[PDB]
Order: sequence, then structure tokens, then C-alpha cells
Amino acid sequence: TSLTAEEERFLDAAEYGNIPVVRKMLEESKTLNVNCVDYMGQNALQLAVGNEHLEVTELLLKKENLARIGDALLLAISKGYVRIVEAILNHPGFAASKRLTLSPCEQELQDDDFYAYDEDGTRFSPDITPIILAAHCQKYEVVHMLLMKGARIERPHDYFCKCGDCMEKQRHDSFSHSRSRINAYKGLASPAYLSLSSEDPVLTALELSNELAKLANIEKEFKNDYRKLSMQCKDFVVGVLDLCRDSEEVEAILNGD
Amino acid sequence: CMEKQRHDSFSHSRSRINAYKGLASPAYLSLSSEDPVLTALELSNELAKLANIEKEFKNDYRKLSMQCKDFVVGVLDLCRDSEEVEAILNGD
Ligand SMILES: [Zn+2]
Ligand SMILES: [Zn+2]
Repeated sequence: TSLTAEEERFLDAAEYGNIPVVRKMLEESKTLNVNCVDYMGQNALQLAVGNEHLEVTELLLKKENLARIGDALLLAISKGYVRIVEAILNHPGFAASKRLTLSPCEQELQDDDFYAYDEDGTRFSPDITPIILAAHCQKYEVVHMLLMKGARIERPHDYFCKCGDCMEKQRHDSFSHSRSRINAYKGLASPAYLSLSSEDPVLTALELSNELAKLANIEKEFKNDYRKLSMQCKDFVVGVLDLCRDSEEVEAILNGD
Repeated sequence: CMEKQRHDSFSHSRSRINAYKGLASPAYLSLSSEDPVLTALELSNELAKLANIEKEFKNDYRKLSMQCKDFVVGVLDLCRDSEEVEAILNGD
């Protein structure tokens, strides 16, 4: 292990959540850069977030230069740790930047290891955003939090779009482009994002069901994926209809305003 | 093999099945050698041929062949770039 002894002493306590040892270690030590690594290639912050420890994650976030913050956010969103998500969103790195909204694949030059995982690639697909991942996992609290910050799933372009961006993404890694479209639609078709996304979500779900059925007929390779998403939308609509227990609510769902 | 066949031929066949159930395991398949998808494909074919040959433990060998096929398909499923799909679909 290339790591030295002091940073190992730091990381063991950070992983196992011993608040005072980590606090004493990172307070005024000349060495012990917080961006150090571990046996599995992980980080102090990622080991702290992997096993829910709001205190350790907060005291690590106090440090100005901390690496792999976006990976920690995606790991917290993957789980139900809403407090850790709030803490990481309160970080000044997210506040004054566009990093939260746009995907890790196309956010910036990406020289910084903002969303990086161990060494080679991101934890999840490079197309998945924090909000798309929250919709995938169906975390209602996290979806609402990310929607408050203005992070919304961008509806993918039409299949036959010929804009310069879609053509450029089609030239290289057309498979990855199709996979990213499917991820965006699986995020949009999530009951969490459907309910918390917009006013009148039953009409949104019906229209998205129709759109996904048409794209299932068009693609014909990922037909089963799009049909599953269309069934998700149909089930959401039927579930919203089922909860009605007055005639006024039934009338409101059966015909709009 | 002849000596092991003379006494306890049943135990010999059982030991062969145990060795193949160890080889066809996703753990040993992944951690055993470089390029494990080709290893799993070849082992799937070998286990299918031995299922046709034995005919007493046909179901055991068919289960192991299905294990190998499932491992190959699972490794293929995880691809999320076109380069990885191309690498799995054709070797080096
Ligand atoms: Zn376009
Ligand atoms: Zn022999």
C-alpha cells in the first residue's frame, strides 16, 4: 500500500465513523491531504458516506479542497441518506456552479475528479445525473430536494432529430447515446419524478406513456425497455385514479380543469 | 483414470461433476484467468458435450452449462460504452 501510516489511521476512523479521531487528525496537521486513497481505491469522504455518518461527512466537507464530491453525492442519492445529501448540496462547490444540473459526461472539460470513481470511470453510467439517479431509485425526498435547486431531467430530443448536438453524439458511441436516452426516459417515467415534477401529473404520465410506446415501436432493439417504462406510466395513472374516495376527485381525474 | 475407474466408478463420476461445478462457478470463472468470457463459452460447450455423453447426470451438466451461459450474458449486460460492447463482441 502506497499510503502512509497517518492517513491510514485517518481513514480507518473515517470509515468506522469515529468522530473525535478524524477531527483531531484533520485539525492543523501539516501533512494528511484529505484527498488520499485507501485499500479499495476509495476516499475518506466516500467511506464516510457509504456507511451513514453525517458528522464525519460534514467535518470532511469543511475542508476546502476535497476530491470526488460528486461521487459522494451519487452514493448518498443511491441510498436513503437524505441528511448527507442536504449537507453535500450545501457545499459551496455546488452552490455557485452548474455542476449539479448537467451530467458528468458533458458538464465541463472534466479535468477535475468531481464525479470520479476508483480510477477508470464513474460509479454509474456517465450519462446519469444526480436527479436522474434519484428518479431511478424512487427517492421522493431526494427528488424534491434536487428539484428545489432547479435540477430537472431534460427531456431527450426526438429520435429523428438532426440538430448538431444529437448528430455529434450519434457519430461516436451511438450505443452510448441510445443508452443515455433510455436512462433519461427511465428517470422521467419514475413515479417519484412524475408526481413531484409538474402540476397535473396524470396528463404528464399519459402523454409520456404514449411517447414511450411510439419510441418502442420506432427503436425495436430496446422495445422491451420502452414498453416497461410505458407500463410504469400507465400504472402510475391507474394508481392515482384508484386513490379517489369522493365523487369530486373522480370527476377531477376523469376530466381536467 | 483407469485406476480410479476400477474401484468406485460412481465416486469418480461424482468427483468429475464436483470439479466441473467448481470450474463453472462465476467466482472462479471471473477470478481464474484473463479473458473469462472466452473461458466461459468454451466451458459451456464442453459441459454440453459431456451432458450428451454421460446421460445419467445430464441435468447436472446442463445446469452447469446454463451457469456458464448466464455468466457470459451477465458480463455482456454490464457494458455501458460502445468500446466495451465491441471488446466483448470480438476479442483482441
Ligand atoms: Zn437533437
Ligand atoms: Zn486421465
